[PDB]
Amino acid sequence: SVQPNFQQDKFLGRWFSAGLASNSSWLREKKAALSMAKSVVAPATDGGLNLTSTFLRKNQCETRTMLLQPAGSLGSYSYRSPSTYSVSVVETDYDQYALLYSQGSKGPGEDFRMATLYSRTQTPRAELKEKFTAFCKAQGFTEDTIVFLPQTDKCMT
Ligand SMILES: CCCCCCCC/C=C\CCCCCCCC(=O)O
Ligand SMILES: CCCCCCCCCCCCCCCC(=O)O
Repeated sequence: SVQPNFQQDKFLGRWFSAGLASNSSWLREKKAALSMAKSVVAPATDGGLNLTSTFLRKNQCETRTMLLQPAGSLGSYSYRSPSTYSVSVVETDYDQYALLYSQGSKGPGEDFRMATLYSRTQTPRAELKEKFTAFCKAQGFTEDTIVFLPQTDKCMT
């Protein structure tokens, strides 16, 4: 589902990529080879969101931006990889955590599913990890595919 009464303005700003579950071994392995710093959520010129991710790969800071186009329900977006993917904010309290769920909506990407835990703080919090694990299990992810991403304190400004 999608967060009821979703308020995009309260969702903006700095988030940390704390947890990930995916059914793609290729994707999990790619993510495991890097360390996340922060992500920034900001309104895009198209009415959706820009998600700008900063991370460390081989001790170099890198940034990548993804355009999340509005998908016609608040909290629901579409991403086209330069397959198309639905991206939903399933649950958030805005000031501590957000649970996102993505899956392919067109093309061979339809095989793809991913849950993401974002946190307003970088430091792990057991209750948030439990919430994420419960969500991933409910969405059919196996335990072994529910992982908590290595963080970095670099790249932060
Ligand atoms: C601009 C191309 C996509 C970059 C995505 C940026 C957010 C994640 C940062 C780098 C992780 C690299 C993993 C390769 C793409 C995975 C995309 C994803 O499923 O989140
Ligand atoms: C931010 C959500 C959108 C996701 C951005 C790209 C993620 C798709 C990567 C696909 C990798 C594997 C291809 C799908 C087949 C599979 O499920 O194994």
